[PDB]
Amino acid sequence: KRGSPNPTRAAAVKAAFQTSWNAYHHFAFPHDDLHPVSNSFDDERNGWGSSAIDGLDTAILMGDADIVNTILQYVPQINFTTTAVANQGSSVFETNIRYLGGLLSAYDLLRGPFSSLATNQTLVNSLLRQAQTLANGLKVAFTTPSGVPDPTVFFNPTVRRSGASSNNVAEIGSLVLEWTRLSDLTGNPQYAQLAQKGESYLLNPKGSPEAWPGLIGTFVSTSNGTFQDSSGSWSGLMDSFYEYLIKMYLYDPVAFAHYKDRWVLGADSTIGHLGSHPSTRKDLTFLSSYNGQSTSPNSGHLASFGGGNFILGGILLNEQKYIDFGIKLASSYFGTYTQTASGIGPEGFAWVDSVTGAGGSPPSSQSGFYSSAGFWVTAPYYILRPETLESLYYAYRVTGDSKWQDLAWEALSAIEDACRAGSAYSSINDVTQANGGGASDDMESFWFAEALKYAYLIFAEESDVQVQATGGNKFVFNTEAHPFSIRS
Ligand SMILES: *[C@@H]1O[C@H](CO)[C@@H](O)[C@H](O)[C@H]1NC(C)=O
Ligand SMILES: *[C@@H]1O[C@H](CO)[C@@H](O)[C@H](O)[C@H]1NC(C)=O
Ligand SMILES: *[C@@H]1O[C@H](CO)[C@@H](O)[C@H](O)[C@H]1NC(C)=O
Ligand SMILES: [Ca+2]
Repeated sequence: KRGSPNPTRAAAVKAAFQTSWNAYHHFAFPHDDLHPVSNSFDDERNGWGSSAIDGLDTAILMGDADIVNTILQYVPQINFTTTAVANQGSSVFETNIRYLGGLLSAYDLLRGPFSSLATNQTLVNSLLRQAQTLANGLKVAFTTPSGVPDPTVFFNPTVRRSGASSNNVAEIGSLVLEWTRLSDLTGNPQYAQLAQKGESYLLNPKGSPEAWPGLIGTFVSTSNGTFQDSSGSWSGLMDSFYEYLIKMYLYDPVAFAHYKDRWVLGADSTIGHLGSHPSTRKDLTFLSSYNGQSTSPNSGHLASFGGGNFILGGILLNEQKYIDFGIKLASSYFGTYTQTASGIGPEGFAWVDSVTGAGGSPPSSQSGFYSSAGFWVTAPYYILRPETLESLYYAYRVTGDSKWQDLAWEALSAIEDACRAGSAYSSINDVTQANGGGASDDMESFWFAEALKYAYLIFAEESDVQVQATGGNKFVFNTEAHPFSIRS
């Protein structure tokens, strides 16, 4: 059953985005996030207008001229040289992937194959200008003795480092894509130099021994860039590091060929050592976490992005093995969606390793559920994450099998039927509950940038943004689903 764009399906996703935007624009804008039930807002993203920037490119790919214009008019107004709140900490990582990524992807799209969605060239130019302004403040993060970025900085009263003594590999290794992109766009090499230097310490790990070739530790010293542990996983604190390794290779196969080699070691090592099968459902394959040569039968929604990453690597390297493994991953993680009462996957889940017998024991209430489902829930909530829709999307782009679109559709449908709340959509309390267990009154910006973006693209018409299975990709998605043009 060969696939093809599904207008009806794509329209539904576009409609969910429209609703979410209207509500956000009316009750929260220009604040960072909307609380759909109370109709209030928050500024978790330092009050720069997180949801507006994060959703900008999604609005461009959907052909939402009006929404695009609204945001473009706002960009020049943002003040990326300070924070409304004095002495307020700023996450180098979160700020980078959302703001810098969002501004750069919008810039690349509005100057590339989507330039029609914008007429005012001065507004388009603001995106890049504002990105450089932001980066000029964020760069203080690299003023550590080793060059390894400090995870937190401050802009108000002045630009300063938090002074942390260590950081995690995910936050250190998820800056290279957008900072290198910025240098290429501005002509100022400093940005790339800074990010790449901090990254260098992660490519030739010194200190704690690698659990396995390519599988590095989680925390790195800011004073000397050495590792102090041998633990890690494909989820929180490490996930996006492995992701950007292969993505940099897409951005420029020559300059970052070494990044590609570090990915292959990681990939091969997680396949031979992290792949785990639930004792009650051997046909399923999940990724365990690790510490030394020991692995733990636990995972969650964050690690579900893995499927798409292995697939991406298989495309860029013409290696079926990575594609097959990625397909299995996408499928297995979707099983945590399709088997709950709401049809939505849990935040955290666990199982019993079928080989080492490791892992706990299903809590009494989930005893029967584990027997047939192959996992039990440890963290029931869902906050509109996109990792699974992301992996399903890659699975479809590489196979062309409409079956994947059906799974994604089942995923989007389950999500809106339970997350539909107040003026738009919201995080839910209990996924193992048919109705979702009640909304927690929150609509994260990545709902706009990622979940709705991947859901739409899997049903949408062809374009340069779509990932090409037979190579020739001209774009690369950053960790927050913001596509950048490759070096060229
Ligand atoms: C941005 O904020 C800083 C500090 O409050 C201020 O000095 C500057 O004038 C502001 N810039 C704009 C464009 O208002
Ligand atoms: C947008 O383009 C118009 C041209 O019609 C220009 O007058 C305006 O200044 C631009 N936006 C801003 C305020 O930078
Ligand atoms: C590196 O710095 C850390 C502090 O973060 C310290 O514990 C460690 O001993 C240093 N390593 C060496 C040998 O320089
Ligand atoms: Ca991500």
